[PDB]
Amino acid sequence: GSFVEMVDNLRGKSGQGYYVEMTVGSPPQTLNILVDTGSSNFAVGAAPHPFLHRYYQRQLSSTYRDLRKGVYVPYTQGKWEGELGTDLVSIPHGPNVTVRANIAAITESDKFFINGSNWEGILGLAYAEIARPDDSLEPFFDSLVKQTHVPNLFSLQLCGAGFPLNQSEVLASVGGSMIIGGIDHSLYTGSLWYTPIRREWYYEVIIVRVEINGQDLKMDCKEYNYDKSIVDSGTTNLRLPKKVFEAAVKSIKAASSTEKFPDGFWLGEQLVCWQAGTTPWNIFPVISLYLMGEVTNQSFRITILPQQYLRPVEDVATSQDDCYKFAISQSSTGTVMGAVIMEGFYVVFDRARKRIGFAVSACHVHDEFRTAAVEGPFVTLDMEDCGYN
Amino acid sequence: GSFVEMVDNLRGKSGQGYYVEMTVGSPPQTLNILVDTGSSNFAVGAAPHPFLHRYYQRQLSSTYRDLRKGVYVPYTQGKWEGELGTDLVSIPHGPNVTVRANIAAITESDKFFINGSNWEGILGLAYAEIARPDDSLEPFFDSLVKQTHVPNLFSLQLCGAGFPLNQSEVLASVGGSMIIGGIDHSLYTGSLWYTPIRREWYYEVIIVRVEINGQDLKMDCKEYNYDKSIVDSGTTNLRLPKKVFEAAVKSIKAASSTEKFPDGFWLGEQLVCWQAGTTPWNIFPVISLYLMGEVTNQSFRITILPQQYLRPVEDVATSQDDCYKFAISQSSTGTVMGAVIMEGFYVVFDRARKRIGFAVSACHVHDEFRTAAVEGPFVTLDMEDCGYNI
Ligand SMILES: COc1cccc(-c2cccc([C@]3(C)CC(=O)N(C)C(N)=N3)c2)c1
Ligand SMILES: COc1cccc(-c2cccc([C@]3(C)CC(=O)N(C)C(N)=N3)c2)c1
Repeated sequence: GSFVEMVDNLRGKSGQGYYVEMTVGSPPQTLNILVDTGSSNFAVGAAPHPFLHRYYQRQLSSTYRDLRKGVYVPYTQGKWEGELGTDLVSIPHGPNVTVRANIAAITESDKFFINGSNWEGILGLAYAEIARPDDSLEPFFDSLVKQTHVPNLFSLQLCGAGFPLNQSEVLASVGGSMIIGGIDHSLYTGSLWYTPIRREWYYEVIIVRVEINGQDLKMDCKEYNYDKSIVDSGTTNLRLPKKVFEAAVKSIKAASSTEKFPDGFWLGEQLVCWQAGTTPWNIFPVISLYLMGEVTNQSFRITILPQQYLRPVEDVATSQDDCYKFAISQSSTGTVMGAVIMEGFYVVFDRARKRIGFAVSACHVHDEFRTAAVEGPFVTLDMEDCGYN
Repeated sequence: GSFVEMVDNLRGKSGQGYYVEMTVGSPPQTLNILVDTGSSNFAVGAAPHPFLHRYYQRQLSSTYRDLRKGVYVPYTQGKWEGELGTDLVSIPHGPNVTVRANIAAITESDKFFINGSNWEGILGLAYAEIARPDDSLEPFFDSLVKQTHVPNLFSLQLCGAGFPLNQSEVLASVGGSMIIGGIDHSLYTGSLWYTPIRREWYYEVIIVRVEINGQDLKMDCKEYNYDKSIVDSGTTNLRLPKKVFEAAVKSIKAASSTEKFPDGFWLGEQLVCWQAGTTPWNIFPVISLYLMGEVTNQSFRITILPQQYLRPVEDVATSQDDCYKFAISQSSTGTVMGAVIMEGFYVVFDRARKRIGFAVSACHVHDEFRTAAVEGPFVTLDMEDCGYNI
């Protein structure tokens, strides 16, 4: 019920990613690696890059094995490309094991590495179905479970500070915990509620109802999951399908109407600032996402505060004002429950029982009047119909 | 053909430079001078060097004037040092005028002069902003325009042979034309299309779209001009910013995938050879660069063939094979539309109207199936956003 060695093993923030220390090769080469539930490749910088101060040097590892195969991962105006191989991998603040795992050695990239993120690679924690070049490239977690006795589960506690962390602060601050092979009860309060993993590719889930300050968004529930809904620690925002996004922004604007904000704010592009300590949290609504339960015709809900969906950012003038960006944005690839949502909760990726658990996080940001919540059950019918085909 | 006295006044090739004959001093001293749109100094060898068979002898010129100032010019590879002065300068196959111009007399150099290039100096045709030591040293063309009635424009037709030229052939062959003060209609076909000169320092332009065999490279257009894009007759290759180069090479490899080439070829280091006459031009893609037009929201494109981007080179075994080097390479200083690109086109440097014109060259190398092209217009929005800002 406690995994002391793994508690507080994460660093980072929602805007740039949460990462864990890993070692690759013999002798071990230490790297900081993005914890990414939204992808399935273990890919590390393996050549000089202006944003990297270290990278994987294959020629210095006696245990390096060349798979003699390339891998190309393009995004919309950007990419990563590399060379496949295998090597011995360990997680210093993880299970006391060493695994032989696939590694994509990144040789070229465009708009991939982030200046000041402090990470040099990515740990794709999702399933083989979405691994590149194809599903035959076993993901890291699959190798870890196959080669050791580590239980087939991991849990994430991502801790948003609630205020901007400068360069030195973010390197010194504890950003959360990745518990590998278990659940640590000190990381959450209340009960854990589980939603089924719909299909094993991304960590896909089904949203059955959406509320803004208890008011039903009242859309056909298939809209909420068009074309899928996923839990992604590697996405900053809560991202919503176009139609859902438009309806949600209209409702959030209506609820917060006592103050008017420029359109650039609602586009997640420009910041909004208030005098130190005067952020008007109470004018912004809570957002409730109802998820399919494990029991027939039953759902539960997770409730998010503006302390989660308003992302703290430093002002251009580095003033004493408290500034934020709107961390809800449009998607054309379905709902994405990103880092800003995960920061409210302790999230259990129970691969063994094909389900994801949510509980209120012991590190979520709130105020004296409202708290994030995980509650249930609720009677909900035809929930399978909310899934898109 | 309105400028017969200037037509065919160039010699040289893309690998070593195109040069024009000039005279300096009184009595005139003849020198061959690199035509360089990528720099702004008129600099000539003025002391013995192993690769020079002649140089400027200031002590023999009655019109020489010493400016009593030194100049130090380092490049990526190579550098030179000189002594500044002025003298009377003429272009025998040029306008029939004589002008007093600044001259940097090169007294010391390292990896600057090229063995067998046949040129003894450089004619920097770009703007004062990039002149050395600073912008107060008036460039040659500025002096020419100020002192005479020559219109503020020049045009270049660089003629690539399409095959290697030995030492004897390169000296006897016509390498192209530099028309000073005008546009000669015999040097091009079709229409001239103009792109704005973004800023007067280098001949800076803005590329708004890139295609490989009609397939959009699909990069943010700012990437194509990061940190600038220039037209440089003094650069051999088409040079592209790192990310653009990586994307272009991947696409060129994919288009030419029926034949595999070693990594050294794509690095522009090693040659590739085919049996005489069998170069598989058709497997290589055409490359289109769209440039900002003179009209709002309008662009045009220039299309080049592998006959431009594959530079003919003599085989190591001087065999009968047709050999080439890949003449596209990476840059950390922005896009450079070098000589191999300019060989496809007649290029008008319209300084008076702050614009550069392109038209299909009457001397471009092609095959029976494809030709280089200059076409337009194309509707293109937010082109100003393609320009880079520090
Ligand atoms: C909160 O997590 C992040 C914050 C900023 C950037 C990234 C990030 C950077 C580069 C690649 C990824 C990626 C592999 C690809 C991607 O687009 N997503 C959404 C993802 N989950 N992982 C993330 C993660
Ligand atoms: C096609 O033009 C050339 C081919 C080979 C070499 C040169 C050349 C040699 C020495 C200096 C220059 C220079 C003055 C400096 C430079 O690096 N570039 C790119 C330039 N435009 N002119 C060119 C020109």
